[PDB]
Amino acid sequence: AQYEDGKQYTTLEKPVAGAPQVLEFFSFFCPHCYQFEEVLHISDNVKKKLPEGVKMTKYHVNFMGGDLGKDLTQAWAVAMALGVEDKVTVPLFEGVQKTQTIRSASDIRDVFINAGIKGEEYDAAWNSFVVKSLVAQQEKAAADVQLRGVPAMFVNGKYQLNPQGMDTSNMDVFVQQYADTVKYLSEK
Repeated sequence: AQYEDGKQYTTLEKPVAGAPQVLEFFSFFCPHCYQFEEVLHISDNVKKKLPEGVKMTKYHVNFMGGDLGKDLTQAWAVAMALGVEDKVTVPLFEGVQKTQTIRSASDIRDVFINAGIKGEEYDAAWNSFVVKSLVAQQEKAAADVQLRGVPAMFVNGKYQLNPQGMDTSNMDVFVQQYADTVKYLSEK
């Protein structure tokens, strides 16, 4: 077939019921994740090819960057709660991987301050139980699927994208292949 299990995707041994339709995992410490965001704009191109009625979910993970990794998972929860993902994603990536100016929870906070979120508002969110359960959700979703690597995309809790089996000569061709594969899996 043109799309084959083990080729552009793999199938989960054990499928995850009630899963978000399109579930993406990343780490701000993850070098291919940086590319996926800054250079390839994967999430955005996937969404451009997804149908009516399809929600996209993106979660941070703990297993990279030790203590700061966990802080970043809590901060991503803050971003989701405030709806400011699109203002902090880029400066968080660059702060971790490019300028390496993010070394503590306070430095993460600075990125939000600089992005225009108010101190009171960030600190209140940071300590909120709404953010606590949002952290819980990120961890649970990753636990449900044996997540040992990022970037990762799961469709309907049963298919996992396999970008290793797509051509990487051309960046634009890779992205469309990736997005077309999500669409195909979505329709499956």
